[PDB]
Amino acid sequence: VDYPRDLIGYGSNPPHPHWPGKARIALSFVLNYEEGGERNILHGDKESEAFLSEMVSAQPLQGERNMSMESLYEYGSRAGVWRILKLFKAFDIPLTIFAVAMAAQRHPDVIRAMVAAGHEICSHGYRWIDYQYMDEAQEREHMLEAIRILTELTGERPLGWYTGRTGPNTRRLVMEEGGFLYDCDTYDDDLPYWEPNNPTGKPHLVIPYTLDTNDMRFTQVQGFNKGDDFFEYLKDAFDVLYAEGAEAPKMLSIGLHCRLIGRPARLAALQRFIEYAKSHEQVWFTRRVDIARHWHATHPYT
Amino acid sequence: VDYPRDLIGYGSNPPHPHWPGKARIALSFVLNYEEGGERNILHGDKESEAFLSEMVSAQPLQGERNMSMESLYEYGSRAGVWRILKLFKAFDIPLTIFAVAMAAQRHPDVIRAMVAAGHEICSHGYRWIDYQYMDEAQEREHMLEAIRILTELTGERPLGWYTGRTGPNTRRLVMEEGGFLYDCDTYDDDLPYWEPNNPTGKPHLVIPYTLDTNDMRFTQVQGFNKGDDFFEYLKDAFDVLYAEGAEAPKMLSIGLHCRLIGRPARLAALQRFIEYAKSHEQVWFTRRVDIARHWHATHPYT
Amino acid sequence: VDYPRDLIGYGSNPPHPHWPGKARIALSFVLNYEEGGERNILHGDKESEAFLSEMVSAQPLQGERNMSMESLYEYGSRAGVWRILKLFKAFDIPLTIFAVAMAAQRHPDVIRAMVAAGHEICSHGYRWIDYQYMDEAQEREHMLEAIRILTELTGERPLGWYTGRTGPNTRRLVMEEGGFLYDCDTYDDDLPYWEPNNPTGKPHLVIPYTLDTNDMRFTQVQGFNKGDDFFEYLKDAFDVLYAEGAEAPKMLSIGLHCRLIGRPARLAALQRFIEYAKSHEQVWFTRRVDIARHWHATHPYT
Amino acid sequence: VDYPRDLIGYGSNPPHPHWPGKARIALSFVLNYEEGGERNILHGDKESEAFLSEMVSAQPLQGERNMSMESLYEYGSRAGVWRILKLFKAFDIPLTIFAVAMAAQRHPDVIRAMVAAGHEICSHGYRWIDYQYMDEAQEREHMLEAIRILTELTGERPLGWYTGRTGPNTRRLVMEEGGFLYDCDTYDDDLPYWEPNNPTGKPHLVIPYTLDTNDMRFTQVQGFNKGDDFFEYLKDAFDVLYAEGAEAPKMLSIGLHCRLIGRPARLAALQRFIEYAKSHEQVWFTRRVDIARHWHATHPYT
Repeated sequence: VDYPRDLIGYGSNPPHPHWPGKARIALSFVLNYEEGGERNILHGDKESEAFLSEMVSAQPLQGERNMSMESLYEYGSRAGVWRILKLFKAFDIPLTIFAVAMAAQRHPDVIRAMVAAGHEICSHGYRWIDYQYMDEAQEREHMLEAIRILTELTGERPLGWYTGRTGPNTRRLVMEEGGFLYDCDTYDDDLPYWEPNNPTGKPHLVIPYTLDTNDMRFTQVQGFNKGDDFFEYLKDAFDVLYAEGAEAPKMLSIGLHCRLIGRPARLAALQRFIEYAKSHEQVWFTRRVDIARHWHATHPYT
Repeated sequence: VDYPRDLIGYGSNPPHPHWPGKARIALSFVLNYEEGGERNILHGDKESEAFLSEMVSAQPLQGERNMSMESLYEYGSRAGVWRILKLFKAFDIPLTIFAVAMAAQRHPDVIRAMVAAGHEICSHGYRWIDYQYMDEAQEREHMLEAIRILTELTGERPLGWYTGRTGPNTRRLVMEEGGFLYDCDTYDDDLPYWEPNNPTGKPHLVIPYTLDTNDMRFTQVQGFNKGDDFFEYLKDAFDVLYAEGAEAPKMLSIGLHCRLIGRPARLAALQRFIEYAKSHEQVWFTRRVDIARHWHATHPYT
Repeated sequence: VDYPRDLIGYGSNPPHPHWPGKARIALSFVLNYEEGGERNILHGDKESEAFLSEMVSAQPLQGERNMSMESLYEYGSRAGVWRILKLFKAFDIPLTIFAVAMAAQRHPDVIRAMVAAGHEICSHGYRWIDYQYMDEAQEREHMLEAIRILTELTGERPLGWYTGRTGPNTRRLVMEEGGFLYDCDTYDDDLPYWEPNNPTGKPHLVIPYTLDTNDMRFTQVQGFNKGDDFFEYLKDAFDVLYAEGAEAPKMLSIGLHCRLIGRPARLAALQRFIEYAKSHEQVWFTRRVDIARHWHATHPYT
Repeated sequence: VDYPRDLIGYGSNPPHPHWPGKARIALSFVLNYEEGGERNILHGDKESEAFLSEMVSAQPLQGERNMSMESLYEYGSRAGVWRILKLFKAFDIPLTIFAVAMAAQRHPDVIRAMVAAGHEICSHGYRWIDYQYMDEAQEREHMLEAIRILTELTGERPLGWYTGRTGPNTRRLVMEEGGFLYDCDTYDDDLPYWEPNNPTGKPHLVIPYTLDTNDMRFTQVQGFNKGDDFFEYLKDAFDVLYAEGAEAPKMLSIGLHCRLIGRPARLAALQRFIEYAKSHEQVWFTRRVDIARHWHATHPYT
C-alpha cells in the first residue's frame, strides 16, 4: 500500500561514494554538546533529566532538581569537553559537533574554541528534550530559534540538523525550512542518500547516524562494561566495512558525549580506536558537511 | 496429576540423530525476517514497536509512531539483510528464514532472492506481535493468511512454523492446520522430537529453537557488550555439544535478526563463529526442513 | 538497641574450620532443582513465572500461562539436569541438591538418580515462590509438607533447608521444626556459624549461601555476558579465599540451576572452573550436610 | 541568565595541584561504611532497602523487612570490612572512610579499628537514605546529629561530608554548618576547587567524588560482569590521568562498599589495581582531608 516508510532503500545495489583519496571507508567522529540544554526545571521543564548519565537507573523528578544528575552533566562541560577536543587535535581529526543551541548559549567560549579549531557546528536542536509529543507549531519555533542562536554564536548558520528524540514532524520541518544541506535523524543505512520524500522537492541529503557505535551505550541498560568493549565494538565495525570497501566503500559514524567519553576511564578506548583507524591507509576522516558537499559534487540529485 | 507439560522428555536416554556425513553436530543458522511486520499504528496496531532494537529501554507508544524505532528496523531490511545473505553465500551455508508474512509482502524482491539462493522459507506468522492474548478465532485466521501469503510469494507453502511470542493456543492451531512438517515454538531440548500431544494424531515434529545462542541478546537487558561475547558464547555451545557428539550427537540453533547482526560491528563475530565451525570435521550445516525430513526417514513416528 | 540483626558476627576473629585433608578451602557446589515447582496457574498460582530464564525482561502474567517461560523451564528438567549430573560424576565431585518438593514430585526418576549418585537432597521448599507475604500458618504447612514429600521420595528426611525468597518467619519456622541440622537462608559470611537466636535453643547451624558466585546472574539485569565471565568470577573468588586459607580457611558456594548452566554455552565455563579447582591441592569438595556434621564434631555448640 | 550552575568551572585552564613528591596523580581510595544505616522499618523507615546489593532487581518493600537484603548488608559489616581493611593495610595505603553515623553506632569496634589504623573518618550522613525530598529542618537536624555521633565515636569531629543521594539543600546546609573543611557531593571535575557560592563566604573546598570508578557498578543495571572489568576500567582512568600528569596532574577517586568489593570474587581485581598503581612512580596515595589541607596550603582561597 501507500506505506510512508522505505524498507528497501538502495536494495542490493548501493552506490560507490568515491571518497577522496580513494578511501575504503569514511569515518565521521561526532561530539554531542548537550550539557546546559538538558531537562531541568531551571530551563522551564516540568522535570529533571534522567537520560545518559552514570545514574544508570535514574527517573525524571517532577518539579524537582536532581543535583547529582546536574553535577554529572557539569562534568561534560567543565572537564570532559576539553580533554576530548585535545585528543582530536592531537591526531588531527576533524569533528562534527552536534551542538544544542541552549547548551551553546550557556558556554559560548567552548563553541568559539571549537569553531576556531575548524570543527563543524551542526544543529542538535534548541533544547535537549523529547520532541515526540510536541505540537508542530512549537517544534518549528524551536527549530528556527536554534538556527538563530547558532548563527550568532558561530557567525555561520548550521547546514545540518539532528534532534535525536524526534517526533512524527521533526524531519519534515527540517526539510521545509530550506537552508539545511542535510539531516542525521535516521539509523537506516551505511551510506548517505537523497531524501525520497522532501515536500520541498529541493535536494535534501540524509546522512544516517548511529545508536550502536555510540558511547551512550556506556550508560544504558545494555552496554559496554569497560572501555575495551567499545574499542572492540568500534574495531569490528571498521574491519567489516573496510573489507567491504575494497569494492564498495561505506561510512561509519562514531557518536560521543562530553560527560561520557570525557571521563578518563573511557577516553583511553577512544584513543585506542583512533590509533587503530589511523594505522590503516585509505581512511577518510571527515566532517558530515564535507560528506554532504562531496555527495552533491559526486552524486548530484537527479 | 494430568499435567499438560512434559518435564521429562527423553530423560537420560536421548536418541542418536545419525546426521548425514556422520556429523557430531547439526548447525541450524536461522535468519529472522520481521522488518515491515512489527508493531506500528500504520499496520493497524494500537502502539509502536519496542522489542529488539538499539533503543534498549524503549516502551511502546500508544497511538503514536516512533520514528527512531522505525528507522532502526529499516536498517534491517535496507542494509543488514544483504550483508548477512552475502556472508552465508560466501561460506556456502544454507539458511532457514523465519519470514513474517507481512514483512515479506513489503519486500518481495529480497524474499525472491532468498528462495533463489536455496534458503528455506519458514513461516514466522502473519504479523510480528504477541499472540499471548489473541482470541483463537483471530490467531487461526492470521495463521491461514500467513500460509496464503508465503505460498504466493514463494511458490511453495511453508512446511515449518514459528511465532515466538505465542499464546496458549498457538502450537495447537499449527498442528491442527495439517500441512506443517514441524514447528519451532519450544526451547526445551537439544534434539528434535515428535509432539506427544498432537490432537490430529498425525506425526508432528518439534525442532526446538533458542533464546540464548541468539543475537537478540545484543539488545536485551542482560546481553553481549561486544561481538566477541557472542562468538565465545557460540563457541562454548559448539565445543560442549561437539564433544558430546563423539557418542551422542545433538543440534544447535543460531538465531539472527537483520537489523541486529546486520550491523558491521556485530557481523564480524558471526563470521568468526562460522570460520570456527567450518574448521571442524563432521559438522552438518543445514536447514530446519532438512532436519525434519531426515527425522522422518531416520526415526519415523511410531 | 535491641536490634534483631547481627551486623558483627565473628568480627575480626573467624574460627579455623579445620577442613578434612587440611584443606585451604571448602567448595560447596549446589544444584537447584526447581523445574516443575515454579509459578504456574496449573499449580494453583495466580500468575505465570518470570524469575530466572532467558526471557530476561519477563513479567508475571495474571491468570495466564506463559508458554515460552514454561518451555525454558522444561529445558532444565528434560536436558540440562542430565548433562550437569554427568559433569559432576566425571570429576567425582558430590552435590547438594536444593530440591523443591513439588518439582521432585513431578520428576521422581531424576531425584532417585541423584540419590543413587550419592548427592545430598536438601529441602528447597514445597513450592518455588516468594514467601515474603505468606501467613505463618500456611508457610509452616508448606514446610511440613515439603518434608513429607522428600522423605517418601528419598527414603530419608531432609537435614538442611533453603527457601531463597524467604519472608520474616521462614528461618524461625525452620529452626522451630526441630529436625534440620542446618539452613542456608543467609548470604552473611564466608563460614558456617551457630544461629545465635534459635528459640528452640537446640544447636542450629547456618551455612551461608550466595547470590554472586551463582549462575542466576546469567539471566539477571546485571550479569555475565559469556561463560568465561562466570569462570573468571569463580576463579577470583577461589584465588582470594585459597590465599586466605594459608592461615584462615573458609568456604565458597557455587549456585547452579538446571535450566541455566544446563545449556552447553554455559556448562563449558563450569567445567573450566572445576578443572581449575581440581588442579589445586588442599581443596575439600563437599556436600553441605557434610560441612554441617563436620562443624558439630569440630566446633560443637557451647 | 542568573543560572545557579557553573557549567564552566576552570575551563581550559585547570590549576596545577603540586601534589607532594611531585606526584603525577593523586589517588583517593574511599571505603563507604553504610551497613546498619540503610533503609529498614527497624530504623523507622517506611520500607526496606533496595539500592546496591546482589539483588540487582530489588524494589523497596513498604512496611516490610526484606530478609535477604538485610543479610546481604550483614555480609558487608560481618566479613567484607575486615578483608578490605587488611588489603589496604598490606599495601600501606590510607583510606577515607565515608561513615554513616547510624551504621557506625551499630558497629563502634570496627570504627575504632579504622581510626587506630589512621584512616580518616568522613561523614556520610546520619542515615543512608535519599535526602531529595526531606524538609530543610529535618535534614539540618540529621546533619548536626551525624556530627555529634561521629565526634563521640571517633574523638574528633568530621572535617568532610558526603551524603550521596542529596536534595536541593544538602550542600548548602553543609557549608552553613561551618566546621567542615570540604564536601564531596559533586561529580563535576578531576580536581578540587573552592565552592564559588558559599553563603558563609568562608573558604569551602569541593573534592569531587565518582559514580564510574566505583564498585557500585558491580550491582547496577549497567555494570561490570567480572572483577577484571573494574580493574581495566580503573587502569584506563589511571593511564589517561597519569599521562596528563606529565604537565597537568589531577586526582582520581575509587569508591568502594564493604558488602560489594568485600566479596572475594571482587577483591581480587581491587588488589590487582593497587599493585598496578603501586608499580608507578609519582603516585600520591592519600586521604581526602589531606588533599584538603594540601589545597589550603598550596592554593589558598583568594
